[PDB]
Amino acid sequence: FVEMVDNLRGKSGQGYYVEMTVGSPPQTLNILVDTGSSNFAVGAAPHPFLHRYYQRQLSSTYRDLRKGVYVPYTQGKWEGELGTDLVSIPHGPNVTVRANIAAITESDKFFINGSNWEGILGLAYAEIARPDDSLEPFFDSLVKQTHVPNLFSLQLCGASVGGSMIIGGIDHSLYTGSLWYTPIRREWYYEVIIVRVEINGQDLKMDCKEYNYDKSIVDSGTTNLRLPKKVFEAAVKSIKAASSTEKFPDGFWLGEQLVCWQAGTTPWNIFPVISLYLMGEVTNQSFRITILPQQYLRPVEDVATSQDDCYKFAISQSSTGTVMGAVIMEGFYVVFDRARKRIGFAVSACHVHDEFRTAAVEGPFVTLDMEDCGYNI
Ligand SMILES: NC1=N[C@@]2(CO1)c1cc(NC(=O)c3ccc(Cl)cn3)ccc1Oc1cnc(C3=CCCOC3)cc12
Repeated sequence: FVEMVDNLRGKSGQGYYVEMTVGSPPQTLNILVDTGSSNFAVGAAPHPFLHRYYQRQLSSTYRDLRKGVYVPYTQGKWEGELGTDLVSIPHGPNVTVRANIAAITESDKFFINGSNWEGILGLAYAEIARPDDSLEPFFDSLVKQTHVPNLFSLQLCGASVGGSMIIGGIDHSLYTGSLWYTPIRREWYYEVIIVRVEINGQDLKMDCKEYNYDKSIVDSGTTNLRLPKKVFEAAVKSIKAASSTEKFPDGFWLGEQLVCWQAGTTPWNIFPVISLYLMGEVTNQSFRITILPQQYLRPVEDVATSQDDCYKFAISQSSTGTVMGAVIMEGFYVVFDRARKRIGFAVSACHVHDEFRTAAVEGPFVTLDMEDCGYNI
């Protein structure tokens, strides 16, 4: 799959996009890769933030579904008009599919001023598609209309970011060691179950339901490791204790202010590793993924008012459950094995580390009562 390696680009804090084409003749657009939503939605009007936008009037293969879609979400909103057209991924498999496209005609806080993407590719399942599950997501259309296998994998490498989206397979040069798989609990978001959490090997010793209240998902469209409120408190308390050779203000831990060091002398050593144990493939079997401060202390570049190496604490509290965003995914090669309802993790060959510690995927471990860790209404 050499042709798909390095097909992702981006900038820090702005996410990862892939090149796509829509319509006939093909119109090229950069599209954010989002495993936490399920609509293919593209800018279709000249918003001033946009480098370009889908011009349906130029496409002979465009078909109008004569239907609108209104999509508020937690941090913004978009609105648009539904249709279908021919879509392809130049640095992806050599195919063209007829897919649903929402032509975005109005938005708020959706497009980012200064970003180089003009649309969003929701890779999750029909259950959370807008307006309803009858609007078949792109990846479903792709697999149904071609012989592309029903899986994809993401290597997100974290000021220009890069990575690979391998569509229909796995590229073994992108990771080291073995893949370890966790079941997709339910096909809506990429929902998984965290069974145990450690800070520097020290169990938080919470009831594991707390870790998945009310869900845990893998999400390339979020920067942070987001944790349920009670788990975040406990995590921060333990992280504070482990790093207490230096002290930092209460605002920092809340992501309300940054912290700065002299260039090339950030004290990585004083920050602990974070380990999430995930439900394994076998009864009573788990594995663990481990990230470094290099993943959860994220450098902020655009601080015009400062001169030093500044960082944001990128673990935060949530009311929507655990979100394994970029802070997790940048540690690993992640295989969204839809065909087998599972997600594979392996150590990423591009993850940022130091000479003393590296991100890790280890198993098998013996963990009982893993089914009780799931939340049910
Ligand atoms: N996963 C996720 N997708 C977001 C929110 O979180 C969404 C995320 C982003 N993400 C980023 O800009 C971004 C920034 C940095 C990094 Cl590392 C990743 N992504 C942008 C627009 C956007 O716009 C969205 C629009 N709609 C949704 C919906 C989710 C559930 C069903 O209804 C729509 C989600 C989203």
